[PDB]
Order: sequence, then structure tokens, then C-alpha cells
Amino acid sequence: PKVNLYATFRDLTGKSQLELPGATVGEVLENLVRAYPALKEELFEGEGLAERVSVFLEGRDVRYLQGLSTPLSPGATLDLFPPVAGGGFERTFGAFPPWLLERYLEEWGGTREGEGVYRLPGAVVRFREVEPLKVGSLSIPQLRVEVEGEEAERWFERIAFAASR
Amino acid sequence: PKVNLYATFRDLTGKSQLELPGATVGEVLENLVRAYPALKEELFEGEGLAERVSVFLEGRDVRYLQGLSTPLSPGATLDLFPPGFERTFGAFPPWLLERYLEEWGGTREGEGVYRLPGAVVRFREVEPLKVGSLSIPQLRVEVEGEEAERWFERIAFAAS
Ligand SMILES: [Cl-]
Ligand SMILES: [Cl-]
Repeated sequence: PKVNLYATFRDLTGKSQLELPGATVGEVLENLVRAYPALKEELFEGEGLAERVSVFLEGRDVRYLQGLSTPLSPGATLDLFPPVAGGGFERTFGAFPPWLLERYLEEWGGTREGEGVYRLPGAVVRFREVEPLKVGSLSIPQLRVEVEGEEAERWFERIAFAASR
Repeated sequence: PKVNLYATFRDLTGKSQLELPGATVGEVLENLVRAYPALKEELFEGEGLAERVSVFLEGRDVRYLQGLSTPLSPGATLDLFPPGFERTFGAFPPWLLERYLEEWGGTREGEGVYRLPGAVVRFREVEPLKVGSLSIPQLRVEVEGEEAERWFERIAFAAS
């Protein structure tokens, strides 16, 4: 599975993304600390996950799934965040059209403040289509999404959840 | 989702794996056809799934699931076979694979060589990968026989 590191975790390892083996969230995280032990102190509190850390599987907080026991497929992606704080995060989504993201933002009560700019409670979401990816004769649009604000983490993951649909 | 191409599909596209969008098996196959149109008739029969092709989701034949309606997560991996196969598994211990092979009625013919009803499984450790301070074992698994596809996929299921 792929592991995306944010904020503190990124600064502490020099890495933004890693590919690590594991059939459950726990297995992947145990391998993460075997690879970068500097993260052990912040990721685990005793045997379980540290209470202030947030781990998301395809946009879903794993705590509301099966936590460390959550099964995952080999190609799954996890997002790891240290204690919540105001910030800015970005991600490029494949085949996630602007109009569709807009519909989600509108359905969440977001207010349009410009073309590709929406304000949500505690965050501002900015998005623009970048260079499409080419797979054979198929052009796959790519959408760059940036989220910043006190609740940037929350909305950033809500968007990842939406895109997974 | 990721799509692994085997035999015919691999040689034609010249690709072993592709990253394609889609929330269901059907959608991914649709985009696959878009990427390589020459596969339309070899995968679809109008709006339905072809009958000679085989599609597996994390080692499970989708025909026994929900067919084209089978839901898919972004991290899903599909293996597609047209009418020998191999994969290198990361951190898939030999003793574990062996326990599965035996549970499936397999017979140990030698070191890293087991025989199954319809196939022969060959496996060996290759150069490990390295991520940070962690060494990740790499097990290369090769499957041949009349039922190689089926067994290769059950091993993929077991590894996951
Ligand atoms: Cl947990
Ligand atoms: Cl069996």
C-alpha cells in the first residue's frame, strides 16, 4: 500500500510518499516505523495508535472503520497526519472533473468565491485542471486540489472520500 | 484502479500494468477499451461482459461476485486474462505460501516446487527492495499448467 506523509511526518522523514507491504492498516504502519523509526514516538502510544494522530484510508478515518485491523488491498493509499492544526495540503486527482468536485462542494454548503475557489467551514478549496495523463489512446484529466485553513485536514480528506466514489 | 495484463493483453499493449479510473469493474474495463480500442470485442459483448475473457479482483473471479457491477476502491487491482504467469510478491513468506499450497492439496516435489491439480508452482526469493531502513523480501512466484490462471489467482488472493 501507499503511505502519504503530511506535515511533521514529512519533515521528520524527508519523504512525502512511501510504498510499504501489509494486508491491514496495522501491518502497514508497523512496517512504516521499521523503515522510519523516527516516526514511532509520534505514531504509536503503547501498542495502539497515538490518540492525536489521524490515519485515513481512501479518505476515510480508519478509526471509524476497523482501526489498525482494517484490511486493505495492495494498491490502497493511506494518508497520515500528526496532531490536527491549521495548514495547507494538496493532491492531484485523476478523472475527477471540476464540475463533479463543485457538486460535492456545493452539497457540503461551500460558497463559490471564484472559478475554482470555494469556501467551506474552516477551509478554502482551490482547484484547477492540469495536464491530462495519457494511457494509450485515453487522455485522463488531472485535477490539482489545494485545501488550506484551520480545518484543511478534514475537508482535504472529505474530498479524497468523494473522489473515491 | 490498477489493471494487470497477461499473455495476449500484455504483448499487444506492450504494458504489464495500467492505472485506470473507475468505481466498478465495468467502468474500469470501459476506460481500458478507451485506452486500447482493439480490446473492445475481446472484453465486451455489447454492453455486457465477454465470455472468453477472465477478470479477477484481488484474486477473485468477478463472475462469482457482481460481474461488471462489482464495486471497486481506488486501490483495487484487477488481473485480466485473454482466452505461464508470474508475479513477485513483497513480504509474502515462503512458509506461508507453502502452508496454503498444502492446504489446497498441494504436493512438495522439491525446493520451491509444488504440484497442484492442474498446475506446477515454482517460487524463489529474489533481491529484496529497500525502503528507508527496511528490507522488503521479494518472492518470485511462477505458475504453469492447465489451470495456471486459476491457481496463480488463488495465490494472489492468499498474498493479499
Ligand atoms: Cl485501532
Ligand atoms: Cl482447496
